[PDB]
Amino acid sequence: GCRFCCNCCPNMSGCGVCCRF
Repeated sequence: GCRFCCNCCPNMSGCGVCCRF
């Protein structure tokens, strides 16, 4: 159960996997 996000950490100019909502 995870979702793609484009603002989790100030070290990636794109999107990553997010599991906290």
